[PDB]
Amino acid sequence: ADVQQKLAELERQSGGRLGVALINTADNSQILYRADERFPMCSTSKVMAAAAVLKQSETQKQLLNQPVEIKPADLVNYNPIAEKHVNGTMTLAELSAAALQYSDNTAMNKLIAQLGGPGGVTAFARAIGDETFRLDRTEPTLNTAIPGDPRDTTTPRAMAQTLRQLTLGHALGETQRAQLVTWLKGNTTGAASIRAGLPASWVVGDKTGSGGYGTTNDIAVIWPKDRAPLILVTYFTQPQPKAESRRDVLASAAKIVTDG
Amino acid sequence: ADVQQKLAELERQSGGRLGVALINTADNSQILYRADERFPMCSTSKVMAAAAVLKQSETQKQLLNQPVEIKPADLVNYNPIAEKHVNGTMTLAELSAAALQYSDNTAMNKLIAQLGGPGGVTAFARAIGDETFRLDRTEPTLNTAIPGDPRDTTTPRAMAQTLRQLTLGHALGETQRAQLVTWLKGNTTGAASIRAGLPASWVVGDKTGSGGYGTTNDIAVIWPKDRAPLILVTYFTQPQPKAESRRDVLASAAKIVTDG
Ligand SMILES: *C(=O)/C=C/NCC(=O)CCO
Ligand SMILES: *C(=O)/C=C\NCC(=O)CCO
Repeated sequence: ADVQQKLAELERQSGGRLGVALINTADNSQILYRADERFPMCSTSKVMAAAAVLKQSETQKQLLNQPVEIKPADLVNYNPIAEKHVNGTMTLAELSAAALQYSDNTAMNKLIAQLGGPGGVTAFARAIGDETFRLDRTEPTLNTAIPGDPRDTTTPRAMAQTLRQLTLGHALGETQRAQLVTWLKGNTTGAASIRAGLPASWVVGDKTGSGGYGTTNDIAVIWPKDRAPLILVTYFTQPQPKAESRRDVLASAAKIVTDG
Repeated sequence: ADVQQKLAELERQSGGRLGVALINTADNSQILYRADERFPMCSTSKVMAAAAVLKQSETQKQLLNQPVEIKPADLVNYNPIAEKHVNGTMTLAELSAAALQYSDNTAMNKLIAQLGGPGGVTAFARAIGDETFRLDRTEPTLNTAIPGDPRDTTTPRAMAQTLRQLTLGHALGETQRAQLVTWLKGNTTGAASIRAGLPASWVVGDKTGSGGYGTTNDIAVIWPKDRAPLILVTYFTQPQPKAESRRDVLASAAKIVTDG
C-alpha cells in the first residue's frame, strides 16, 4: 500500500529497474514488486550451485572433502581464493565457501562442472520445484546481464520461494541446510546491500551479485530481533552497459519493505 | 595535496572529525589526515585482543582449542554467535573468529578476560611497540565514544603501524600472523566501509567498529591488483550523541587516498 508506492518512488529515482520479493515466515505474507519479471541473477546463482553440491553430498559420503585441481587456464575475471591454489587443489567445501562468501568466479565454475554444466544447476532447480530459474552459461559470461536476455535469469518471486525451501525448508537434509545457512551467514560481500537497510541487531545470511548494465542484486535470509525469519530478494538493473553498482538502492528497498 | 583538499572537503561535508592513515608497503609512503589525533576505537580494538590471544597461543600451544563457558549473564548488547552457545562452551579460536568477523561483544569480553582485563590488551600493545593504544573498559562501555574521553582510544598512525606489524610484519609468529589475516579476510561486516571505496579486484581483510556519537571506523590490510599491500585506517566520529553511522564516509576516504 504505502510500501508499493514507496518502492515505485525508489525505482523512479534509481535510474533502473527494481524487483523485490519479501516472504515473512511469521504469517507467510509477501511484498512483491515486479516479482514475476525476469532479472539477471549474476552471482546470486551461486546459491543454487552450492545447494546442488550440498544435495550431492547427502549420497556421496565425504564429497565436500574431494580435492579439485585448479589450473592457470581455469582462472577467470575474479578469483580471490582460487588464484592462491593454481597448479594445486581446493576441496568442494572450499570451492563452495569461496563461491558463496567471496563470490569467487573460478570456484563457481568448478561447482558448475561438478553438476555437469549449467544445465545440471537448472535440473537441481527443477528437482526442488523452481520452474523459473535457468542457468545457461559458465563464469564469467553468466554476468553479462544484457537487458531482454533470458539467459541466467530468474524472477524475485521464484528466487524468494527457492531460498526459503533451501535455508528454512526441507529441500536439503538437515546437516546440508545448516551448512548453507552457516556459509550465507559468513558472507563477506553483503554489508552495503540488504543488510545496510536493516537494524544492526538483525542477523543476515545473503549472497550478492553484480554484472553488466550496473546489475546489483542480493538475496537474504534475515533473522530479525524477536521475530520469525524473512526471505528477501532485491534485484536491480540499469539501461547503460557500463552503469555503476547501486547497492544503496538495495539497502533502501530492504528498509522500505521491513519498516512495518 | 589534491588528497588533503578532498579529505578536508569530505570531513566538512560529513559534519564530523575524520582520521586517516595509509601505509603503502611498496615504498613505506604514507597519507595522513589528523593521523596523530585520538579516536574511540570501538570494535577496531578487537584486533588487538585477538592478536594478544594469538601471541599467548605461541607459548600455550593448545590455547586456541580451550573451551570457555558462555553463561546467560555473559550476554551483552550484540551477541550474534555467543547467544547460540549460552549454557555451553566456545573455544578461544571460535571466540576470536566471532569477535573479528561478526563483531560479537560477548566474544570480545571472553578475549579480554583471557588476557586478565583491558590492561592485558594494553600490555600486549606495549610488548609490540604500540605506546598509543589504550583499552580501559569491557564491552559494551568501551564504545561510548564521548568527545574528549581518552579511554579506549588510539590514533590512526599508531593503529596503521600496529596493523602492519600484526598482518605483514613479525609482531606474531608466521602461523599466528596467517591465522589473523585469514580471520580478517573473512570479516562479514566490512563491504560498506573501506572495501566500498576500492576497485572490486583488490583483496581486503578488515575490522569495522561503531559506537556513540555516530563513531564509524574501519581498519584494513589491502592486497591491491598487482601492487604491494596497503594498510589503511579510517576513523570517524560526530558531535551529536545519537548521530547515524556513516560507513559511506570511510568508503569515500578510501577512494580518495587510493585513486593514485
Ligand atoms: C557475481 O555477481 C560476481 C562475482 N565476482 C565478479 C566480481 O567482480 C565481484 C565484484 O563485483
Ligand atoms: C563495534 O564497534 C562495537 C560493537 N560491535 C558490535 C555492535 O554492537 C555493532 C556491530 O559491530
